[PDB]
Amino acid sequence: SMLAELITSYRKSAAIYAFVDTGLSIHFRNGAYVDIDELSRQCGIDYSRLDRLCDFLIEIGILVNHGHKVTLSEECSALADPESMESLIVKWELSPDCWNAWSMYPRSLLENDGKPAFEITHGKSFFEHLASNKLLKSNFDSSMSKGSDKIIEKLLDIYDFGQYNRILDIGGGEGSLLVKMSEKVKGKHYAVLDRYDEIPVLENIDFINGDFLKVIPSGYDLYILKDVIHDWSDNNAILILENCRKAMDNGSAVLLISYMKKPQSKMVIYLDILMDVLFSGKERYLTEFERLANQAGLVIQDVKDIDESSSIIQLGIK
Amino acid sequence: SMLAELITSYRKSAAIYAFVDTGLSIHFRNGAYVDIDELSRQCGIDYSRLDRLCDFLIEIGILVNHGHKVTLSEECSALADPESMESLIVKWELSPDCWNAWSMYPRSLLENDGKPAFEITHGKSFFEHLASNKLLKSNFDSSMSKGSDKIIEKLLDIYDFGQYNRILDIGGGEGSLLVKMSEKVKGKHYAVLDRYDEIPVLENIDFINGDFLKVIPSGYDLYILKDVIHDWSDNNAILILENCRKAMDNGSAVLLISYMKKPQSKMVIYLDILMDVLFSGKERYLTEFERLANQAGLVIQDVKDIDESSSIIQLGIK
Ligand SMILES: Nc1ncnc2c1ncn2[C@@H]1O[C@H](CSCC[C@H](N)C(=O)O)[C@@H](O)[C@H]1O
Ligand SMILES: Nc1ncnc2c1ncn2[C@@H]1O[C@H](CSCC[C@H](N)C(=O)O)[C@@H](O)[C@H]1O
Repeated sequence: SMLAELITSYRKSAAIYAFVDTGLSIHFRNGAYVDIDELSRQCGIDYSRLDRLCDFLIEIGILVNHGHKVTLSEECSALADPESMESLIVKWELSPDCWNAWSMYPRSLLENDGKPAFEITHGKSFFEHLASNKLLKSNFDSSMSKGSDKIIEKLLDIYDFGQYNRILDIGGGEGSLLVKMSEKVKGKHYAVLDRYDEIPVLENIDFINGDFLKVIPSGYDLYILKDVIHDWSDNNAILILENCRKAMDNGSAVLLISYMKKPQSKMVIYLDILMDVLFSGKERYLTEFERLANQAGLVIQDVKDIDESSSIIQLGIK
Repeated sequence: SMLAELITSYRKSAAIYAFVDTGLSIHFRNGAYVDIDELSRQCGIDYSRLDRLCDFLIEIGILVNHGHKVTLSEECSALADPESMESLIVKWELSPDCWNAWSMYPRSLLENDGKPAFEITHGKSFFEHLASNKLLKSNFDSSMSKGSDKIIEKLLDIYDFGQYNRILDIGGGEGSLLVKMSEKVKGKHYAVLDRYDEIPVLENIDFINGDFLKVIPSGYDLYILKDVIHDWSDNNAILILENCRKAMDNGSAVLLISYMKKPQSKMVIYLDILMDVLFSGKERYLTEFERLANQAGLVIQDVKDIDESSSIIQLGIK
């Protein structure tokens, strides 16, 4: 039934985490025809239990049965590459720390405090937890960097970044967006603000150990907030945009690169539940973004659609 | 994309648990048209966060939006009844204790020590854990009874239970199967063997405290194993069927009431992975059941299909 399939949906995700995390997936790269007996003795997993996992992976369409050989479906080929966005997302999103948080989602809905499901579980915010668990932070940061690679060409096609001399990436993490921006747009001062215990060093990009909740550094032509605002409540979102305005001089711009809530925007609705559970954030309509900006003393000057589910918002003062 | 949907599948399951566990589902009984603002007050969830959950429930097809009100779709109507098999399954299967176990599935595959992911999580077996958790046990036990209620009719149609004077249900739990069998088949000596802290009393039904891994009581015409064998390794299953043989005298029979593995059989493949994670069990082919029977000193006398994924298997000593 439809109800039975929705109830058991989680098993498909759990099996994919197993397929990637155990190291099974890497044996399926380049559409290789894999023998499960060889796979069992290579990866050191009991043949019977691996053969049973493979039957489930075949059933849900991850693997394809060729008779006496199994292959990774072309649609799911990214799982074979451990550095792929999808593989890295699987390794942090479906890891115990994030997976187990969903257990406390019902409690978080009833508590009527400020604490998300992830905070109830770990007694820490998501980013506070990442500071104490390097491997989880590495997989998160890397997946985000891989995410930036997918949209950078479109961004550079739809928006003129070359008109700005000094560009700061607020919560830019590894600084992947600006590293890739540098390859086309040359001769600019590029900085990235984020919470670093060890400050990363690249030459062509500067890095600042900062806190955008308290203060944002002044003297930049462009301030970028990519997938930052959706991590935060309305008051903290205003606090970041406020701190942006306080550091701004007229002629300077803020660019928001964000997922956009629309009526029946499937991918964004799916994402919105994760943002509640993991970050206590939310996906927002353009109308909501405008009010957050207006409250912070900023005005929307232009909106351009990257995707059917994401946009860039240019902000100024007045 | 197909890969992205498979990765995020778990969120659909988590949202359904939230819908039932928080008590929201009870407001949608009898195709009731629910105001989300009214629902948010009555259940004590923040309106904004409940509205976001309902948007996700609409997307995945659980809820149906009519103008300003929502109803539970006729396909997912079982969620509104807290004693529906689907509601009871949701309340044990997607509960923290079972949900969190799936995190340790990759570790359980690599360790190769015979420990299921559930045992690595809680430090004891599912059934050992049930004896220590009354709410999880109550929901599990009730869901098992609803399982017996749904198929008892088909059981009595395809099998002559009337021919047997003394009937024992090995691992019969609540005794729901024999209680329903009593209503149609009367004047028989009905007994149930399981692990009881306190022995259930229906006076007419005999409830025995025992261990089917140690010994099974003799002097019964029928020994029933319903959803027991699939909980166990091949060796523990042989031990159970050995203890049956040793208790039996010629003319007595063992009836296995069990899910059956067939090539491409979707539902059983799904269940097979849960049996690994929670019980360190498995779903088996008829040929696998025959080897276990042969190893135990027993023979298959008859096989009768309940439905597509379920069968009853008569065993005899030979
Ligand atoms: N108070 C704070 N000050 C600075 N950076 C912060 C912060 N809280 C969170 N961050 C950083 O904000 C980022 C949010 S994730 C998004 C990163 C990047 N814009 C991208 O497109 O992937 C993370 O790097 C996180 O560590
Ligand atoms: N060692 C053991 N000795 C006796 N009963 C056991 C056991 N290990 C597990 N069981 C019981 O085996 C049952 C398996 S679940 C199936 C319950 C019932 N036959 C039904 O289908 O509705 C549980 O009730 C559990 O308590």
